[PDB]
Amino acid sequence: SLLRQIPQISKVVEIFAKAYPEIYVVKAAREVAEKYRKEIIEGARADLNGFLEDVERKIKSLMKPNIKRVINATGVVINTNLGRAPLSKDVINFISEIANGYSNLEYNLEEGKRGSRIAHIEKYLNELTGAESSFVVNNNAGAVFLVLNTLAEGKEVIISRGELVEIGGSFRIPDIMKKSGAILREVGYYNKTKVSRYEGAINQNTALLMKVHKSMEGFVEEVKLEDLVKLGHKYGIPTYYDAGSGLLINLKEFGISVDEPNFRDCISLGIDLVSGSGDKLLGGPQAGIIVGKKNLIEKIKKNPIARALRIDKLTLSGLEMTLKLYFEKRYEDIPVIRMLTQDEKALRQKAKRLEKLLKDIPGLKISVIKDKAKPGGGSLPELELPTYCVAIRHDRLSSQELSRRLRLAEPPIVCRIREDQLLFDMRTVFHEDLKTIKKTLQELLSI
Amino acid sequence: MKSLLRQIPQISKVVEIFAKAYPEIYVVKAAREVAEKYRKEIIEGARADLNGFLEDVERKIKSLMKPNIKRVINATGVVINTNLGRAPLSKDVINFISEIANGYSNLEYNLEEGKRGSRIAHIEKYLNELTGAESSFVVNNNAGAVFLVLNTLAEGKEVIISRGELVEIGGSFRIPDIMKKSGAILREVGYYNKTKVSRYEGAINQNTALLMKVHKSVEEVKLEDLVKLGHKYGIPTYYDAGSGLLINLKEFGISVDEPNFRDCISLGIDLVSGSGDKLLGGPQAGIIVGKKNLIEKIKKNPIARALRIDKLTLSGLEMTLKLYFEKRYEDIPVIRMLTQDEKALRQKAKRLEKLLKDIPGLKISVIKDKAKPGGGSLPELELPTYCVAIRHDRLSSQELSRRLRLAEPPIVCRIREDQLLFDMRTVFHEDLKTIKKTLQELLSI
Repeated sequence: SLLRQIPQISKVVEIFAKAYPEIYVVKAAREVAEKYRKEIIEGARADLNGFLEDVERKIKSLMKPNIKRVINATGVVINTNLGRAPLSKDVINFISEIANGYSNLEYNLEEGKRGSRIAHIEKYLNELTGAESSFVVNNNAGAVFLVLNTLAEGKEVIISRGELVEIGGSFRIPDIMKKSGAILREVGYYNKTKVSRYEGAINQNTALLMKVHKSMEGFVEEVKLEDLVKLGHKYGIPTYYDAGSGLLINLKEFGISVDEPNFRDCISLGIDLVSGSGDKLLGGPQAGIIVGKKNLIEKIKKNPIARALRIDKLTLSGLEMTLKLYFEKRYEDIPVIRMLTQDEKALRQKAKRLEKLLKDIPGLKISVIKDKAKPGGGSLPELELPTYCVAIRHDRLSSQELSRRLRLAEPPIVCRIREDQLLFDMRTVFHEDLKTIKKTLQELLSI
Repeated sequence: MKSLLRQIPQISKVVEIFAKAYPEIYVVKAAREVAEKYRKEIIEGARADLNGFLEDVERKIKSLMKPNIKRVINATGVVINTNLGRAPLSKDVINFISEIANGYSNLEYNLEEGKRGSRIAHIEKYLNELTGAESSFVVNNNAGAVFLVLNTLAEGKEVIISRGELVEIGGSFRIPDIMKKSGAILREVGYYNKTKVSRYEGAINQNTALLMKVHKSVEEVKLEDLVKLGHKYGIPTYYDAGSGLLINLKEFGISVDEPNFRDCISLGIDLVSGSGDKLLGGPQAGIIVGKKNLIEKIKKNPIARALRIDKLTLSGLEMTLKLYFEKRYEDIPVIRMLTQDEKALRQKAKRLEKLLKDIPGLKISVIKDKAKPGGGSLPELELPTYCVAIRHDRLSSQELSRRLRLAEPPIVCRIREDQLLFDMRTVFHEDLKTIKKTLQELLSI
């Protein structure tokens, strides 16, 4: 007699007339009905009062989109979980304009006939990298696959074994390379690699000489790209470097001195092909960018799989604007550049601005700390930049529970934990959000 | 020739000629681009003259400073127009995408668990809901879908298929090229027009991984017979329907034969795939729905990562899928444009013809015409529309539309017996002012 007591859908329809829409009601009822069937199936529940209540909560949740914006307090500029680079509204205004109606995407308005959509971008990339040609695909994972599968299907690619390991590519890249159609001839060891070891692997099947970007142990011997180019010329073998960061120009120009491959220097070094991610250090939309020797790029363009990796209108549109800014050197308009160029002093400032807003909250130990951080994500761990974070602690509540409620808030707030203290990194935080932090913080703690 | 080549001015001189005129950088880019073109044309001896030069360099600048991708006014009446970008997006969608695009988000993060999550999670549940399939996945495009399904289920194994599905001019042999490149071993059956069920079974052996059918624009076999057989021997069936059509069409008062996901899954096909941005009026997408163990397999193939969808198309996919659920079809540009009533079309044609009567030398007529608005994708589709025909005494339409496409904004329209035809179907009323404006702009000068 207990399970039959679960009310008919039609009856819950009655309950919510103009209360909510019928269709969203029925979706909520069914979902709960299934759950509440199952609770009593395992005999876990003796109660049918919560039927009505939780239905409503579904309805309450079914009517807000699954994707939602979020407040990043992690200080990781490139946050893979939080969607990597965000976009200036300039870019987003361009994208929206094109997206809203028909366009010249695959049309050539001069000739009055069809055209490639990479025409729109190509010349920018060429300009900035100094590469003979360029092509853009869905993402850099696609790029790699496309480069190998195009140049070396059935033929060998020589690469060091150290570039088959990764926790940040989660072996997704190696696994693609292994699935690319090419025969990888691995050389050297994890830490051990000499140029000769490469040359020693050169043969009648050799198609390509490949280097990938590395991300720790005591020592690692590795080879200067110059030796690879040298080698590749010597034996008539194209050289490919997956940079992956997508870093367009040298960093030194923004006041950051690090060792990082940028397209322009890699091409000027003599690599035949370089490929990178559009949405990491380029701060653009998701893309795989490839630049280099024309004959190569040309071959790749003609691989049919390249139709399976063809970028959508939006990412293209967005990527043109992104590129137009880079040419006009408007780096302040490129979110990821803006945040990384943020000054040490201006960061202390923002942390203190918040700290003042939180003394009026009970049970709270607010502290402000200077920390060296890695805002590149697990992608670019070589990148160390100082930041001021806002550390907090609550007596009654653990950070593990505190943050659990922060992320469960509207809006949600995401921040790193250190030793049962909630750190807010100011690097990733728009001044806008600060009020909404205090607001949402005290609201939770208020009940 | 080298005296004539030496006449080429150095870049620093061209920088002098445009001072505050234009930004230094855009002058130099335009000077380099042009200097190369001029060197080469002297080298092939095509040019004896340097006079057209500076004016040309300026034209570059004026063009280098504007985006290459620009909005275009579509009067072709082709709703799915592969040159004009296919399905446009409603502003409801665009605003969502734009909101997310602007800052950080819960894309790959599960806010509940406080750990990383698959971005498909967001969209999966609407997809299953609408189609009725056990699970669903989404990749870059339908091309990418096809490849992935094959490379996943049939790498090194045999896919059965009719030879008839190796010969397309509208897929430009691009599709069978992908399938060939997929890593699967296709086993073709029957002939171009010749296909019997037994011929499909006789091709089943210990290496058969999959039976597959693709959507045909002749004597073939119904799918019913294919699932029946697939089931018999334990062989998944996969149907690339490709239009990306979400539900039966009959609900919009259009009665055609066209595969939709929901009906194809109800028919028991094990997997069905389709283009997000064709009849679904969504963003570019490869949509895969069907049996769980299959989509599970597929999700786990490492190539799927290279085929992964970006943020914007994902977030635009959610908004679109939301509207579909709420049957807010009027907010899906493709559906809206295709459901547009005969009467409501004539009205728009008149509103424009009113606006153009004040312009001289213009023969303005309004006509009803039946058209093929599905694009070369869906040719079986004939629908009535009202167009605005025009003519100008001194100007041929070949020249007139040439001048239209070259306008800002550009305007693209189909020609009929030296009449420029503006099909209302693909025109947004916001354009009407800019049509009039740019029309007289050409003719007055």
